[PDB]
Amino acid sequence: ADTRIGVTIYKYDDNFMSVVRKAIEQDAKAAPDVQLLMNDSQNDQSKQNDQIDVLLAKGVKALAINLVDPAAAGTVIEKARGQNVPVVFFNKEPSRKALDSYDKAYYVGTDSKESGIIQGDLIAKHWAANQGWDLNKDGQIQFVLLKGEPGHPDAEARTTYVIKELNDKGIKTEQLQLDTAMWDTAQAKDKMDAWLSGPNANKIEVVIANNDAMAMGAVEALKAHNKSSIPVFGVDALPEALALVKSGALAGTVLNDANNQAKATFDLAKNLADGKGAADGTNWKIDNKVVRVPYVGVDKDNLAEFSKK
Ligand SMILES: OC[C@H]1O[C@@H](O)[C@H](O)[C@@H](O)[C@H]1O
Ligand SMILES: [Ca+2]
Repeated sequence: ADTRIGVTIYKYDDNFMSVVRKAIEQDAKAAPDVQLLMNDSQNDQSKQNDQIDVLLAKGVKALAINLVDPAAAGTVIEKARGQNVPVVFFNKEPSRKALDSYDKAYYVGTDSKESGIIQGDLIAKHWAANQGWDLNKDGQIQFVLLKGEPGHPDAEARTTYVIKELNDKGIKTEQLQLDTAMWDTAQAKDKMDAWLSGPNANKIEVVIANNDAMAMGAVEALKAHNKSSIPVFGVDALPEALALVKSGALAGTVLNDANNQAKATFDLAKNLADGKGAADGTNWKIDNKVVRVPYVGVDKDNLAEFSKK
């Protein structure tokens, strides 16, 4: 009969989580016996905490949680523990100690650092092919970086590894500006606008963003100042971003595989909800209760296999 699964999305207007949400819903359409209770946490862990309580009260057989605050996994785990309900965390990764505290806690996401490394390699590649980009000809990349949420595993790894990778490849970098834009387009546009209206405006050579949404805000600000010749790099390969890659407005991005993260999340939840063991009848590779889906770099050179087909 009807298996109830509760799902929380940290914020429905997050561009990337918007794609993941729709894929989950689509995947559920195909499980006649399952009923999905979806909630928008409106970027507030307090609101999400209340939402979970409501869900548990409604007798869900499993929870699929997209945390507002990664540090709140213990809180959610104690709530789930009380009903001996399995919980599948996704996209915001909880601490390993957190995960180990409960036999029915699982995580579905990615190897965050890998996206950092891939982006670094794309920049390296394009920098090498465009010496015109070294405006002051010092052989150094004068960059600005638009960071996602502080403390967010993806934001921390992407920020560290894009620079580490460039430096490991023999490319020297000089940080002109670094600020968080919390994964949002509007805030990124305002930050970049500020940067283009200050003293360092003419020193900027490359714009690095932890995600596509922030990358798009930077593009708009560049355009407003007639500085469209400055390259921008992002992460996620959102359909909206692929068009900018096509256009030349974006230099490169990285596919964060929304469809397989959605599918893995749903399969585990359903199996656990059914009392069946997490990967049962699936090809997912679980490694100490975690599933990681690979990242893939994307630029003009291999666009044609991601772009509309
Ligand atoms: O947790 C939310 C964030 O997750 C990242 O994986 C993604 O790159 C960002 O755009 C944002 O969606
Ligand atoms: Ca330079």
